[PDB]
Amino acid sequence: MASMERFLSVYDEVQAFLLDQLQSKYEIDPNRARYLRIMMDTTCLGGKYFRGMTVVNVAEGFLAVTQHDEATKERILHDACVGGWMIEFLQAHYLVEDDIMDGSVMRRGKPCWYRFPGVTTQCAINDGIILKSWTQIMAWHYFADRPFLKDLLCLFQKVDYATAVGQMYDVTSMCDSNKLDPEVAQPMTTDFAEFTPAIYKRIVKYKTTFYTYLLPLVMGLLVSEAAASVEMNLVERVAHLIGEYFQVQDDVMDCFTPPEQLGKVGTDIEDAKCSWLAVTFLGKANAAQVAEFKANYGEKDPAKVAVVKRLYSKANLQADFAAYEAEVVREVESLIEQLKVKSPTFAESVAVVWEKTHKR
Amino acid sequence: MASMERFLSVYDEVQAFLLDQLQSKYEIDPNRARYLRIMMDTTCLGGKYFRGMTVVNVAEGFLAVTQHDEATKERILHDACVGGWMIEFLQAHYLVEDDIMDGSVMRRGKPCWYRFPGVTTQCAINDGIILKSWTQIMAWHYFADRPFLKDLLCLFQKVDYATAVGQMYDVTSMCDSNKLDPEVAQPMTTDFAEFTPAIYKRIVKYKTTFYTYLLPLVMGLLVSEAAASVEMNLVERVAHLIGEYFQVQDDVMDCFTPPEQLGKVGTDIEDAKCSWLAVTFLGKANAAQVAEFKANYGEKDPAKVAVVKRLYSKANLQADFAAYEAEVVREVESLIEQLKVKSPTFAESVAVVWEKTHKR
Ligand SMILES: Nc1ccccc1Nc1nc2ccccc2[nH]1
Ligand SMILES: Nc1ccccc1Nc1nc2ccccc2[nH]1
Ligand SMILES: [Zn+2]
Ligand SMILES: [Zn+2]
Repeated sequence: MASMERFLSVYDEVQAFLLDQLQSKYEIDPNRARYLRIMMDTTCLGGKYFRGMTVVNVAEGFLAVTQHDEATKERILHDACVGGWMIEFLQAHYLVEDDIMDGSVMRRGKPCWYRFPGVTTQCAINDGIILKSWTQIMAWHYFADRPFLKDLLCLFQKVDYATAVGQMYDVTSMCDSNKLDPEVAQPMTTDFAEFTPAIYKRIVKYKTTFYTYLLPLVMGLLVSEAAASVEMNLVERVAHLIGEYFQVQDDVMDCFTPPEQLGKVGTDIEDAKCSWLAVTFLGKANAAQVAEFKANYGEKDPAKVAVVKRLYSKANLQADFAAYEAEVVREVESLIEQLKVKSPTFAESVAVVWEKTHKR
Repeated sequence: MASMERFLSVYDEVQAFLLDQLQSKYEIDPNRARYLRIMMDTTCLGGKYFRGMTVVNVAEGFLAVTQHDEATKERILHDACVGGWMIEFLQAHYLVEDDIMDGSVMRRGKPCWYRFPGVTTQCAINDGIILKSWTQIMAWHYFADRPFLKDLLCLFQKVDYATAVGQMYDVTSMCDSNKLDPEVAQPMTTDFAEFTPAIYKRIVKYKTTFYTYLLPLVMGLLVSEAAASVEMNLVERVAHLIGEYFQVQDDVMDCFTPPEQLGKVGTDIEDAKCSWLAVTFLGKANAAQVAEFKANYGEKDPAKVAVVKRLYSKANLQADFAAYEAEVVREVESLIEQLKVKSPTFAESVAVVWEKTHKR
């Protein structure tokens, strides 16, 4: 059975389990069970399942080189699928809440969940909470007697927290650190002094790389009982690297991918986000180019957004992006080679992850 | 050392631990560490610590009758305090998010966290997320080698989920179940057919009783390694009972306690909440009284709110409340007596819980 089919079948399984448990133990009625079923489908399905499928792909790699009974192989695959869905649901939580936080309009070519007529923000904040609770309900149900449950929960926990810290880094990224104060309304930075590579790196590392790369990779290792096939420091480094590159890609696409292929009208410029484009532009701009960026960035006026987009195109950031990508390729290949010392199999799963990231 | 002092000292300890860990492992800067420190203080401190202190009180009861080394007594108390704070932080999460969900204005005589000038909803949704993540960071750090950690996490998890299900029961309580649909904007009920005791009971049981009574009681038992001193079905029943009574009390206070003692201007009438007042009024009203309730409930117009408050006073709900309270006293005393069979000590902790609830 192909990996995708198996992963989707487990969705249906987990969904049925969660809805049936709500009826048998949480006194739910059928209409609310329905609403929740539709919330789950709308918020968790539709993407490429890159995260959840990474878990499955890492486990498939170990299965190919490890002696197991058939029933054991099926168990391990089922665990990987469940683990995968945990990470997908974790994502779904973050996306629902982030869309609300940011007043976003669309996500994947459909309206953000909170904008559905019969949802609203008052329900959507809670639906997002439920999404994350379901990760834990799944884990405790499917993984209760598993040797890895402790390590899996502890890692999951740390990643979730990292992700929320990262969200804070991100939503504050256009404030001046020295002025942050719950008592005082926050002005946008005027100097852009904190739009640096180190700062940008910190935002992306927490907000995306831990849940998008490190969690799927390590979860594949845990459900495989293979975390001692690998050097964990290397897993982190490669995760953080490919993860930053995934986010530079999304930053570039926010600005330049037309909205039909992006699945939304990007608003990083209007929102004054600390993007790779902005940091890189500021790292090469002359005094006049800086001054004009400052007059136009972080304002809703489309004329001003167009001045920023012009500045970017004429600063030839395409070239900086090629250089960035070349350096990431060097470093990723290097880390893969290092991974081969203790696990050729895991190194190859990491190669596959890199390839899928490179080609999206 | 008195229980309150010990509980507050552990706050400072846990806070220092969380902030120091953010700096050493999450690359935080001092200004964000500050912001988070102030968020934690503002959202977690200021109440009566009823929940967290219940954990401590249950553990103190077992300490008085169980032979332990001094260092073991101190460990158990420290665990209870940490466990207590978990539940307080869980509360703080729910309060931040609920205030946002509901567009609430005040909480405990201060502005809701999201309304602080330098917070805003975009940050506050995430700060609430962080609040809940901290419960898990505390547990894993202080409880990593404890025999009860598995049971404690699993219970915590189930209670959190119950609480989020309850929130959904509550925010939907003025819709007609048969019309819930994410695709269709939700009309307020016109018949009030779902304003019944059973339905009301379901809302309160999930939204409040699990995190306010069941969690503190059971967590005291777990950090005491005493869950086999008790009949768990009885703990649940007593929790659900005293818990419903706590919420009837809050419902009555929403309507009739003046805003300076309540700490906010209650808006259950404007919000069309399924309150004990509304259910009870509907259970005794004549046709004309029902018709007038329906013309006035769930509307912001203060004239209309005043008609609802008049209907309530003139329906002499004071008497229904006395009867309700008398029946809860019968049932609570009964369950305490049953609890005495296996644990006189735990029965007494439950007696103390009841007394504090009765007198607030
Ligand atoms: N990572 C990052 C993110 C945002 C802005 C700057 C950087 N740092 C960086 N170092 C490089 C070394 C060679 C090529 C490109 C490079 N980019
Ligand atoms: N619990 C509840 C909540 C909201 C509305 C009704 C009720 N049920 C009920 N049964 C009683 C038996 C004697 C006295 C009062 C009573 N209330
Ligand atoms: Zn965002
Ligand atoms: Zn509420």
